[PDB]
Amino acid sequence: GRRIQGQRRGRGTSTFRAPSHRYKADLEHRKVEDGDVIAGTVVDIEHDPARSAPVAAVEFEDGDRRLILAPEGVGVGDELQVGVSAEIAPGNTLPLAEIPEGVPVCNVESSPGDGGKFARASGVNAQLLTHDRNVAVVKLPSGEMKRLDPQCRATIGVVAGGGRTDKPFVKAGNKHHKMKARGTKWPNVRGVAMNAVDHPFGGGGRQHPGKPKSISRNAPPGRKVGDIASKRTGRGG
RNA sequence: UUCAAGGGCGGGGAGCCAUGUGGACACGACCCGAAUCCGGACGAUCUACGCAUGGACAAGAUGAAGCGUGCCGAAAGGCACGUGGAAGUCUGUUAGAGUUGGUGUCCUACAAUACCCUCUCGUGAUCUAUGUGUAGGGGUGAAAGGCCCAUCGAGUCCGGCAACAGCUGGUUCCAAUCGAAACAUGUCGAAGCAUGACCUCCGCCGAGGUAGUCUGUGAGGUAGAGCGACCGAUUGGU
RNA sequence: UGAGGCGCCCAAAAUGAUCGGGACUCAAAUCCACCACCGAGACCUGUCCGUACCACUCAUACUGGUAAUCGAGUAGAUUGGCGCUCUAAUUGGAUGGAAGUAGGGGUGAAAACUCCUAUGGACCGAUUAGUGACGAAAAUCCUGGCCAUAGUAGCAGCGAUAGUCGGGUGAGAACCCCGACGGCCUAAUGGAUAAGGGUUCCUCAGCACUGCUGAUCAGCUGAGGGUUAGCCGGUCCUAAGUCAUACCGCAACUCGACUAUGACGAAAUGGGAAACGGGUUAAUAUUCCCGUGCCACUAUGCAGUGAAAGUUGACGCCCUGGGGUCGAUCACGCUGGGCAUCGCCCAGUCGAACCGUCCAACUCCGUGGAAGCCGUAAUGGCAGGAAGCGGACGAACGGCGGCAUAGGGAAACGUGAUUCAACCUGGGGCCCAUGAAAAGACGAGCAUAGUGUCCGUACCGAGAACCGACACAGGUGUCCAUGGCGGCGAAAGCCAAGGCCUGUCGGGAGCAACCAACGUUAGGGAAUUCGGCAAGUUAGUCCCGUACCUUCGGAAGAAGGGAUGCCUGCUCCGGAACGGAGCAGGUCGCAGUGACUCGGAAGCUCGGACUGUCUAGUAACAACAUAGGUGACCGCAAAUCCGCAAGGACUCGUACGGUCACUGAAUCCUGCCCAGUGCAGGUAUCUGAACACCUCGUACAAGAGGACGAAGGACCUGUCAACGGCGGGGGUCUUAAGGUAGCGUAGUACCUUGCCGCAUCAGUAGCGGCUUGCAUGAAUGGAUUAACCAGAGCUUCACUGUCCCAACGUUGGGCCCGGUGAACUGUACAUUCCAGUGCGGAGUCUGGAGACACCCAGGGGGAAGCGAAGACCCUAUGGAGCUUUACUGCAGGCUGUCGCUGAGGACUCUCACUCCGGGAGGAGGACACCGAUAGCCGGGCAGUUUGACUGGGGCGGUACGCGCUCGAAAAGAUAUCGAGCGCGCCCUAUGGCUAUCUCAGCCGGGGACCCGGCGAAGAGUGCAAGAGCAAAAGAUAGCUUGACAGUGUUCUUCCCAACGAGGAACGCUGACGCGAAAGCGUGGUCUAGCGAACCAAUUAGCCUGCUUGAUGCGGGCAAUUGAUGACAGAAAAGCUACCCUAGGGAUAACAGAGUCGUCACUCGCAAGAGCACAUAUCGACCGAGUGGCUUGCUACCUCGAUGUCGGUUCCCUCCAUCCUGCCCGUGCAGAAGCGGGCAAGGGUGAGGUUGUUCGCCUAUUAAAGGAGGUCGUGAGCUGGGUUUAGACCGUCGUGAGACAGGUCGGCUGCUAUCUACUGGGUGUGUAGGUGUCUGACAAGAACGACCGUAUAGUACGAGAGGAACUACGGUUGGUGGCCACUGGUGUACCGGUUGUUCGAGAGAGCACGUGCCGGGUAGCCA
Ligand SMILES: NC[C@H](Cl)[C@@H](O)c1cnc(N)[nH]1
Ligand SMILES: [Cl-]
Ligand SMILES: [Cl-]
Ligand SMILES: [Cl-]
Ligand SMILES: [Cl-]
Ligand SMILES: [K+]
Ligand SMILES: [Mg+2]
Ligand SMILES: [Mg+2]
Ligand SMILES: [Mg+2]
Ligand SMILES: [Mg+2]
Ligand SMILES: [Mg+2]
Ligand SMILES: [Mg+2]
Ligand SMILES: [Mg+2]
Ligand SMILES: [Mg+2]
Ligand SMILES: [Mg+2]
Ligand SMILES: [Mg+2]
Ligand SMILES: [Mg+2]
Ligand SMILES: [Mg+2]
Ligand SMILES: [Mg+2]
Ligand SMILES: [Mg+2]
Ligand SMILES: [Mg+2]
Ligand SMILES: [Mg+2]
Ligand SMILES: [Mg+2]
Ligand SMILES: [Mg+2]
Ligand SMILES: [Mg+2]
Ligand SMILES: [Mg+2]
Ligand SMILES: [Mg+2]
Ligand SMILES: [Mg+2]
Ligand SMILES: [Mg+2]
Ligand SMILES: [Mg+2]
Ligand SMILES: [Mg+2]
Ligand SMILES: [Mg+2]
Ligand SMILES: [Mg+2]
Ligand SMILES: [Mg+2]
Ligand SMILES: [Mg+2]
Ligand SMILES: [Mg+2]
Ligand SMILES: [Mg+2]
Ligand SMILES: [Mg+2]
Ligand SMILES: [Mg+2]
Ligand SMILES: [Mg+2]
Ligand SMILES: [Mg+2]
Ligand SMILES: [Mg+2]
Ligand SMILES: [Mg+2]
Ligand SMILES: [Mg+2]
Ligand SMILES: [Mg+2]
Ligand SMILES: [Mg+2]
Ligand SMILES: [Mg+2]
Ligand SMILES: [Mg+2]
Ligand SMILES: [Mg+2]
Ligand SMILES: [Mg+2]
Ligand SMILES: [Mg+2]
Ligand SMILES: [Mg+2]
Ligand SMILES: [Mg+2]
Ligand SMILES: [Mg+2]
Ligand SMILES: [Mg+2]
Ligand SMILES: [Mg+2]
Ligand SMILES: [Mg+2]
Ligand SMILES: [Mg+2]
Ligand SMILES: [Mg+2]
Ligand SMILES: [Mg+2]
Ligand SMILES: [Mg+2]
Ligand SMILES: [Mg+2]
Ligand SMILES: [Mg+2]
Ligand SMILES: [Mg+2]
Ligand SMILES: [Mg+2]
Ligand SMILES: [Mg+2]
Ligand SMILES: [Mg+2]
Ligand SMILES: [Mg+2]
Ligand SMILES: [Mg+2]
Ligand SMILES: [Mg+2]
Ligand SMILES: [Mg+2]
Ligand SMILES: [Mg+2]
Ligand SMILES: [Mg+2]
Ligand SMILES: [Mg+2]
Ligand SMILES: [Mg+2]
Ligand SMILES: [Mg+2]
Ligand SMILES: [Mg+2]
Ligand code: NA
Ligand code: NA
Ligand code: NA
Ligand code: NA
Ligand code: NA
Ligand code: NA
Ligand code: NA
Ligand code: NA
Ligand code: NA
Ligand code: NA
Ligand code: NA
Ligand code: NA
Ligand code: NA
Ligand code: NA
Ligand code: NA
Ligand code: NA
Ligand code: NA
Ligand code: NA
Ligand code: NA
Ligand code: NA
Ligand code: NA
Ligand code: NA
Ligand code: NA
Ligand code: NA
Ligand code: NA
Ligand code: NA
Ligand code: NA
Ligand code: NA
Ligand code: NA
Ligand code: NA
Ligand code: NA
Ligand code: NA
Ligand code: NA
Repeated sequence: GRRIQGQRRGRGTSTFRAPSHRYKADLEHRKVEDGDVIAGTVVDIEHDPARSAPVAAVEFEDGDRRLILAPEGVGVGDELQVGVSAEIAPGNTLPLAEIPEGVPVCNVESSPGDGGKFARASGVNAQLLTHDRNVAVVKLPSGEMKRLDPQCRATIGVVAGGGRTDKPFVKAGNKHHKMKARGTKWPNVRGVAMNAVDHPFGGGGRQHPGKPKSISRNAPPGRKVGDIASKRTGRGG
């Protein structure tokens, strides 16, 4: 047979890459010596081509000009602060330790100082639940309880652009334009619509998969397709 | 080998070398003949998909939201007219792109995919130039096994290479003698082999031989016949 | 009355009859005898040759002899010889002419040798012994040359049909030049360029080459010449991205990812310092020249201390206002031209870069002070301050002044305006889409001077300069989109400017047939056809008006109805237009969107929701995509994926993510099943590898066992919007459940043209209903559904040459002439036709018939025409792509163990190692990673296998190893998918010996038992069948283990006749059993019951292992057991319609051929019925046949191809006759029939469903017969069906994929050499002429059929009803001819009229070969 589409992807050819050269900024938390004296003013609100959501242009006291993962409720003129003794309001960034429980937070770090990893897409937010000297339980948007280092910095508020998924693309053209700004090959041809040579589900005189769709985790690339290690399938039960 | 017996192999000196020649096996193996498989290279001037930077789309039609004015109403709002100018929107040989029917013309062509009429799209998932990326069990693919320079169910070039075939074709001077087998046994064997039958040639042996007939001593159950002779069929009558 | 001979009836086939033909009758037939002849290479005979043998001989040299008992031959074995090359030895020829070549003479059976003449002009032989790239008719053989083809095809076809008359030059002119007339091109056939080409550019001189003809011309040939830059490009900058170096990897590199650095990366078309005007050359030109201007740098001088913040470069899509130049147009003036019925029409009326100046818009400031005003095309603005007023900043490639008594013009050398490309400047809207960067510039003055190198620059830029082998009808980017009329228009049509007559061969025929494009056709109007394919109809604009349905958008231009020009005078909107909307009156035509441009409309059903995608080159579709729905994986040191590694994509991303899949808009919905399979989770117990550990073993080791036990598995649970399933039976069973909503004869329904209805004259169609559904059904998605569609089917109106049924015309060919000039094809011969024969499909064989030769044109009957080593089918121990629970392996994932790896069966720590963090430092941490190994999963990938037999192959079967009877032809041998049927064991006795004994069955006496008799065998003997057996081979009893060990002979296996294992018969040696003994026992009475090498285990003795001894553990001689049943032994599954190759007519489909069971038809007998009556009519059983249409069988012909079914068109035939003519019978009154005979002249038609043939149906008819010609007819047509590649549905399958199921789409090559015929000529023969005839023969259907009237309301008949002979009139079909008449044509002609151009008028051109409309002569036609 020939290599399946999932294998072509790995090669990182043009068709599969993201238009990085068009992307604006690698939104990461600032590196403050300590103290927390660092603050800045929201100079503008831009569209982030990589996340289909707003990103705030900020200018810091030390001259530094950098874009940022803007949560909802931030506008031009607003003063944002970053540091251990930063104020407890939307747009400000401080370790989960200095953050009062029950307060929605976004752009949470995994390892303190990594710049933020969790909850960064439109509308989402984590949820600081439990405190400690060692751990700070945070409920990620997927609903998982993530035990974290209290030193992990995070931003107060829900990520801006909420509700994006509510309106349907309606037409292929709209999907086309979105897809064109991501690292994804689109449209999608169904495996069952290909030839035996092209995909494990290909072939036949009619369209249906050969074997059952649920594939073992141990399956090799070229075969791992369909329902990957499904714990169950369907809706009933 | 063997208590034993019986068997196997060997034994009363002919070889070695050379030259010519018959035949066998390995090798290209009398010659040509095809689809492969493998290696290293050369191709994205075609084309597929992506990217960068540019360019293109007469004219008309329909008239979304929003806004306005007016009437009605306590309000909510509603109705009318106007404004507005949305759309993978419509008409359109604008440019440009595509390719449905004619199964027309052509079919040693104008052309190794052409001509004419017809037909579809024509502000978008649009078309297009140039630059640029992806390379061969690998790309690319809105998927047809499509496309990757007239080459694709695995490109092209050279090499491995004089690939192998039990399959088709061909294998060049004269004469004299003998003269088949198209069968048997085994065979992944039945389009092939080996071993026999049969053809030929050579050396050896040394007096018989037997294609015909008659007679003698034997073998035999086919034709025919018959079945109160077995066997099994198969009519009727007192 | 019996028998015999010969004949007769029975007796039907397709191009032209036959005994080979003629033809034959007291035979030239037949039968019985006879006589004589002809007739082979046989037989006889003369001579010769070869071969064999004999005598003589050294001899195979001579000579003599023998052959009645020698003389054919494919494959093949054997042997003597001819010829070629070069070597050697011996020996010769040649300039007094070698070799070769051409023609000719002689020898040899022959290969071949040799001579003569001519040519040639320098080499050439012989004998012997050697040598070898040593002998050709063939291979779709190779290379070269050449003939026919043939003076043939092409040099016509394209919406660009282009020329003509004069003249010039010249040896020569249709096409080279000049003038005129006439045309063509308008986003191109014009102008400027990119790539690419590369000198093609210009000049001179030429024509051997090239140029579709010619050429004096040329992109050709030769020689010269030609490209000038500070201000156009490059150059510089950076883009997607590329490379180089370092680092790292790799066995290694010219390899490889990341991270650094550097460099590269844009000539039309990214960014960017600066040039305009005129002039000039044969050829350059923002480059040269004249004039004027500008930029950068540097130097000097003055100014300036500012100088880096910021601005710029610098940016998406849609709508839109304002500013505004060119252009165009309008008014008017001037200059020049044109026209001449008028007073119109055309051209010009010029003038840059640059310098200076002006400024709308936006932004802002002051003033002011709106509580409702301001403002816009629109949105909008405001007490947070609206209008107004003043002001700051601030635009054009624009205005204005200079530039400029510069330039340019023959001259005048204008002025206003409107609409306004360019250019400038604003406002609004959209994004699940956010629309480069860097260099540079600005910021930041002025004078004067100096410098400004290097590379490109010609020309083409395309129906001749590029790519496509070509001067190729193809392909190929940019700018000119503002030239006039027209009109909505960058549309058509017409015309400027500019270009061209080079989409480059001509001349001639009223110019025939035929073909390509096309115009028009009366009446009818889809009757055509698979199907309205093709064509046609409709059309522009305004007014009125508009259904079902609908997702409320749409449907919709629904449909339907009306209007439409010109002229005169006006109104309204607007600032106005040379803008738009209307009014009144007048008025012409057949026609006013007058041409051109320019929808045909309506309805039902199927499918996919829609726009979109696709098989470059037969599929555009229902297929892919899509939004939408759904499930799965993953918290990022992730899931998924790429790399060998170093590393990488996703990712400048983070669950509202992105990966992996299914379904495929909206709406209503989406049932039941977890047994199998998959995936996932759990798990007491069971199973589960290696290391380590324990035991045995070994002075060690191999090795054997044990304990512990991971993932995995067993087991359990979860899960179907996972793969998939949703029946049989009865009022449960397989295997989990047992089909719910819906839909249903479906693109799924075999039966099937289902039934009913609608519709039609008629409807395998279509729609609706029913529906038991061969074999519908829910995200393998079910149902429904508006809109959409080059998608499939059907209906109606309209339309029409699709048809009835064809005609005429137009243009280009075609035909003739000049010039140019191929190809395909060719074993040979060839004037054939009818029959026959033959490998069964002959121009060539056989018999006849016909046939004088050559040539022109034609349409293609035949050469199983030409073209392609058949795609179909089978075969090959062929190939490839694909699949899987085929075989074997390889990646990869999971898991244990070892190493890295450290301190203190569960736990702490830090110090390696990893990651985060700039770092301090944090997280993690002996784990992870990495290296190694083990177990599991593992078509992700690789190599392969997947047998043979066979009335082809497959399915089935096994005639694949064995035994018996028969087949089998009285020895032996003997085939078939031949007939009957068996064996793959069983038995410790069912073996062995001995003793005693005789059985089946029947009878008689007291189905057990006892007694007698008859009883050669029918019993019994393990199991087929055949055979053997009676004091036994059977029965009973007793005893016994010979079913023993060893080694042979012979036969068999395998006749003859080689071959293994196996088997048997018969010995010997040893040991035994039984018997008095002879003797019997080498298993079972005989013929079936069986298996090699390698390896293991097993039995007993011995041989043996590398200097040597001991021990362990090995190697071996002999034999037993373990299986290969495909049974003389491989370890082994499938699909291909995506296919590929080698071959086969060794083998299937189609056609032919044989057969004829089948089928069609007939006959013999005649039961029976027909009210009686076999035979008017019907007709069984049985029996005998004919045909070659069906079907089947066979495997002869072709696989280096004989093109399919159906249809069509055109021709001939058969008769078994449907009609028509003439007859016979009748259950014949008549009329109408029924049955039969002769008879093939003619006729046998039109339509509805269906691809159909067939068949069903309708209405007409005299009747609407059947069949043959390769199931006649594809070098004739068509292409609906079968049967390629795409796709769907049902069924089947794990799957690829399949189907003798359905469905949508899906290509039709060739220039005719021969032959054949239709027609036309030229010659020869008969043997200079003119005119007229004859008639051997040949062709015809030239005529076939019907209706009507009189006969006649007659004959006949109760009546109803109702004939004929004959005579007439017409119709239909066929045929031949003709055009007065009717009709068509009529691009002859005349008129009307639209647009445009020539100024108007007059008169004309174009609008495709007439713009359109109306009329239409001749001719040709129906
Ligand atoms: N294939 C098995 C062989 Cl032929 C075996 O039977 C045998 C017999 N003789 C042999 N030499 N080999
Ligand atoms: Cl998305
Ligand atoms: Cl000889
Ligand atoms: Cl240039
Ligand atoms: Cl505005
Ligand atoms: K064939
Ligand atoms: Mg990031
Ligand atoms: Mg992309
Ligand atoms: Mg899809
Ligand atoms: Mg497919
Ligand atoms: Mg596969
Ligand atoms: Mg499907
Ligand atoms: Mg499916
Ligand atoms: Mg390219
Ligand atoms: Mg409007
Ligand atoms: Mg559109
Ligand atoms: Mg259109
Ligand atoms: Mg490109
Ligand atoms: Mg396919
Ligand atoms: Mg010979
Ligand atoms: Mg001889
Ligand atoms: Mg007999
Ligand atoms: Mg002979
Ligand atoms: Mg000599
Ligand atoms: Mg030969
Ligand atoms: Mg010819
Ligand atoms: Mg013309
Ligand atoms: Mg030159
Ligand atoms: Mg020239
Ligand atoms: Mg000249
Ligand atoms: Mg550069
Ligand atoms: Mg540029
Ligand atoms: Mg020039
Ligand atoms: Mg030039
Ligand atoms: Mg030309
Ligand atoms: Mg007509
Ligand atoms: Mg019809
Ligand atoms: Mg018909
Ligand atoms: Mg049509
Ligand atoms: Mg007005
Ligand atoms: Mg249907
Ligand atoms: Mg569609
Ligand atoms: Mg195609
Ligand atoms: Mg299409
Ligand atoms: Mg097509
Ligand atoms: Mg689909
Ligand atoms: Mg989806
Ligand atoms: Mg989805
Ligand atoms: Mg029906
Ligand atoms: Mg379901
Ligand atoms: Mg072949
Ligand atoms: Mg096949
Ligand atoms: Mg294969
Ligand atoms: Mg790191
Ligand atoms: Mg495989
Ligand atoms: Mg191999
Ligand atoms: Mg076979
Ligand atoms: Mg015998
Ligand atoms: Mg015996
Ligand atoms: Mg073995
Ligand atoms: Mg054993
Ligand atoms: Mg065998
Ligand atoms: Mg055998
Ligand atoms: Mg083949
Ligand atoms: Mg045959
Ligand atoms: Mg033929
Ligand atoms: Mg007759
Ligand atoms: Mg006749
Ligand atoms: Mg036929
Ligand atoms: Mg016929
Ligand atoms: Mg034919
Ligand atoms: Mg044909
Ligand atoms: Mg032809
Ligand atoms: Mg067809
Ligand atoms: Mg069809
Ligand atoms: Mg079809
Ligand atoms: Mg004309
Ligand atoms: Na499939
Ligand atoms: Na191979
Ligand atoms: Na390319
Ligand atoms: Na509105
Ligand atoms: Na076309
Ligand atoms: Na390859
Ligand atoms: Na090779
Ligand atoms: Na081979
Ligand atoms: Na044979
Ligand atoms: Na054989
Ligand atoms: Na063979
Ligand atoms: Na004798
Ligand atoms: Na007999
Ligand atoms: Na011979
Ligand atoms: Na105009
Ligand atoms: Na010419
Ligand atoms: Na569209
Ligand atoms: Na289950
Ligand atoms: Na299950
Ligand atoms: Na089902
Ligand atoms: Na479409
Ligand atoms: Na016509
Ligand atoms: Na012909
Ligand atoms: Na293949
Ligand atoms: Na096999
Ligand atoms: Na034997
Ligand atoms: Na017959
Ligand atoms: Na042939
Ligand atoms: Na036909
Ligand atoms: Na007749
Ligand atoms: Na035929
Ligand atoms: Na046909
Ligand atoms: Na054809």
